Amino acid sequence: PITIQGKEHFEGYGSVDIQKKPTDLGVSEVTRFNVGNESNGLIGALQLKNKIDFSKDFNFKVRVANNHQSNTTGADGWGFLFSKGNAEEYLTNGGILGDKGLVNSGGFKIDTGYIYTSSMDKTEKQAGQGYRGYGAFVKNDSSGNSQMVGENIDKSKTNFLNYADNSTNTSDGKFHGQRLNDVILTYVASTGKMRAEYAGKTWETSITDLGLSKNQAYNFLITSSQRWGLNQGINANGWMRTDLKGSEFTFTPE
Ligand SMILES: [Ca+2]
Repeated sequence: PITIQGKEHFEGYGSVDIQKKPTDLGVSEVTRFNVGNESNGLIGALQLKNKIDFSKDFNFKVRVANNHQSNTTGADGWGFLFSKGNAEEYLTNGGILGDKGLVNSGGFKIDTGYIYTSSMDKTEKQAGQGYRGYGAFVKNDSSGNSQMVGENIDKSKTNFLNYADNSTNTSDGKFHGQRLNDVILTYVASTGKMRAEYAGKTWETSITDLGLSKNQAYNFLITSSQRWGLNQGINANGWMRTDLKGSEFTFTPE
């Protein structure tokens, strides 16, 4: 097993860049998704240069900050995606932040954007004026169709979370999604179980329910998008930012 930190372990694809000295995040630089403007939205990915050996454990701690933006014009969310496919395929097919994407792939999403035609968004009651979002494990089948899998393991069994707020006390010690916060993703290869922790909540699934297998090696993609595939343009800042310097990724490469 290795442990790595830093953006140089990833190859960037699509609508992604580096933001130097963000005045609102408290870090000296940050990787920034959803920059620019296109008529069918924005889509971007960072692909880990090594593949992950799924016969061995992994633990990821990813520091992410969500856009402080309406969920009808802001970013679609974060998708932490495992696939035999690659980032260039993701850029034209989608990942796990919508209704369809890269086939036979799966991972965990932090959903920050309301796609009013999507069944998963409707059942999660994402429509509203607040910063309404939700977390979930998602699997794409052999035709690429996305389905929620696993479940939330808090008492609520609910997926809902506020992905940003209007607090003037962001350093009070509590969760404020527009600042940098830990996404923890843990996998125990012996048992097949994958767990995600974010915003004080916890989810769990098996890699079997994600459509993945133990005796394989997968590409790992940190992905985001903004209104991608919806033919609605880009009409607000939807920056989604991750501090890869302060993140850590432990896994067995393959
Ligand atoms: Ca959504």
